[PDB]
Amino acid sequence: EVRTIKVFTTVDNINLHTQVVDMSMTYGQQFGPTYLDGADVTKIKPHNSHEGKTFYVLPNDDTLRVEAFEYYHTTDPSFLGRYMSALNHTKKWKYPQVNGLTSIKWADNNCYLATALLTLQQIELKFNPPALQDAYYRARAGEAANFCALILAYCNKTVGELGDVRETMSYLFQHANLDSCKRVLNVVCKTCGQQQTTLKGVEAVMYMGTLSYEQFKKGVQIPCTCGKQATKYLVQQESPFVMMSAPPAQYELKHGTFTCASEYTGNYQCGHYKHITSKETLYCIDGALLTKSSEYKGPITDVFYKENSYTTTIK
Ligand SMILES: COc1cc(/C=N/NC(N)=S)cc(OC)c1O
Ligand SMILES: [Cl-]
Ligand SMILES: [Zn+2]
Repeated sequence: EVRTIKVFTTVDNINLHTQVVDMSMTYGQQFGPTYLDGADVTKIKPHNSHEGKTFYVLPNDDTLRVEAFEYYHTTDPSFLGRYMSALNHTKKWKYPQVNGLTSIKWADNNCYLATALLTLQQIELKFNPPALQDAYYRARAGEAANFCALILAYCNKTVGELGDVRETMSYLFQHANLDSCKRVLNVVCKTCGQQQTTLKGVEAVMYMGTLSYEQFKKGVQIPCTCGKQATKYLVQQESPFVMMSAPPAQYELKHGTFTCASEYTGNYQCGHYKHITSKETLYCIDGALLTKSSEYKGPITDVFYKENSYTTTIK
């Protein structure tokens, strides 16, 4: 007795492709790797309840390859399976609204993702891949499962792996439209003279070495080939935010002098991030947890500042 059902395959969950599946055969035999809202059904035979449902499949023909690239801006063959494997976990996480922002309840070492997500909602940033546009829209609304699985997929992190907030933001920024952002720096060494530099896109909004925007504007000290220490300062900046980063160090955060920041406690193998946002007062969001204070000291790794246009007074 031959029994079949109609299902739809997809790579982007928007464009659907009609299929008829033989119920005596697994999905894998008919589609290759197959997933149902993140669950791997490759080795599963079709069920009655599957009629009319949508299954993700790996791009196995030209139409799916193009739809997948256009949606995700990647051709990495393992991407889709990594997105699905993550989604199967992020689906089960909780996304409380904490002080008006979508957070994530702690699970599976995801503190780095909560503080990244809380940060995004505080800076002006538009994603390029439609997958991130759509999923970020839902995350802002409270349904962040797909966005978090996508972050994992894009950063090649699996659920449970310890992450780095700076590295994660780097990947997110890579997939954002920062074409307008420009940075000008000058470096003065008393043996080599001076050198000016211009940076664009991601490199225009990220700096590694100091947490303080003001200190960047006045000068910091870096090594030279000559052997002397030079001074680097910020000549001009064009961007809606800047991110300053440093190895974690005790650092004092003053209300109203920054947008938000990330705090890291522990060591390189394992530790814990928390998020500090400056609103009417200082709020610390630790996943689902919230505390407040008027002043804050702690081991800060990243600080985010607002910006529009800045020209250095320094002659
Ligand atoms: C074969 O696996 C994948 C292929 C593509 C895109 N291919 N597009 C081209 N090669 S022109 C995208 C993926 O995830 C979004 C995959 O997992
Ligand atoms: Cl967006
Ligand atoms: Zn020199």
